[PDB]
Amino acid sequence: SHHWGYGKHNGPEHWHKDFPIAKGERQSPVDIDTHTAKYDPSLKPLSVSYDQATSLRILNNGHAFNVEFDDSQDKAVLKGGPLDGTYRLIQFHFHWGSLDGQGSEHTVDKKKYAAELHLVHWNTKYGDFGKAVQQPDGLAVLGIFLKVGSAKPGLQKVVDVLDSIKTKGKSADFTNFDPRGLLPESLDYWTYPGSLTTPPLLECVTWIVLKEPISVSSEQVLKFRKLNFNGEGEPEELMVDNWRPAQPLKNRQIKASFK
Ligand SMILES: COc1ccc2c(ccc[n+]2C(=O)c2ccc(S(N)(=O)=O)cc2)c1
Ligand SMILES: [Zn+2]
Repeated sequence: SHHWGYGKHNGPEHWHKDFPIAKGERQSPVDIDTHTAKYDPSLKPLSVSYDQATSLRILNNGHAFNVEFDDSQDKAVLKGGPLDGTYRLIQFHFHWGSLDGQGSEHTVDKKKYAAELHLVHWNTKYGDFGKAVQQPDGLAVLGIFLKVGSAKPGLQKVVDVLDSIKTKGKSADFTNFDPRGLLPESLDYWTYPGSLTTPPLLECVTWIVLKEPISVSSEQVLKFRKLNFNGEGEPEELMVDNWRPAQPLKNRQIKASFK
């Protein structure tokens, strides 16, 4: 099984062979050109209601780690912004680099952040996640940039469990994590229509990318980089540089919620 990954032989420029939509019309991520993105006064404020969020578990899937939520009721929800309807939080994960100068998927005027957080939500009108990903308005992913400087106290709970899920296929109980602790002050955002940034690369995402990055410490991101792509008792490949680069914008407009 020579499966997709991020190395020289199985990384982003190889994905099209198995997933031809990789060269499609609405692929993510993209470079966000701040001078070309237009203020859209019709865009609403983003409504992030995470007060009843229920985390269940954390998993290393060999590509990143996913913190999963119970999405069997309208607990943690995203709405307003560019969205019509209600989208439920299912999981969050991050993408990061081998060094602080790279790691984000989206870029801002070609600037790369040290990492990027993705909070993944599905449109409740489609009833389940698997059905949502087959729809052009099926998912809403909230993207949040990470830069290195001061520690984020709301992240440390995640950092401290990574020891227990070092390799691919390991999981641990991860209850009562509050993702409000990962949010920046301002909910100003850019939005555009896009895709999942890993295979199957489905073109089903309304991207909402926050302008304000959060700060995490060097020590926090260092612990991300101690994870492993490989499974237990296999040769060690550190989980670093699990980001797809910017893809062509083609026939698409990036709108800003702010002036
Ligand atoms: C077998 O069960 C699974 C597991 C993961 C699946 C998935 C269906 C599509 C993509 N994924 C995702 O959940 C996924 C992949 C990428 C992104 S991203 N990085 O936010 O665009 C979000 C979500 C099914
Ligand atoms: Zn992602």
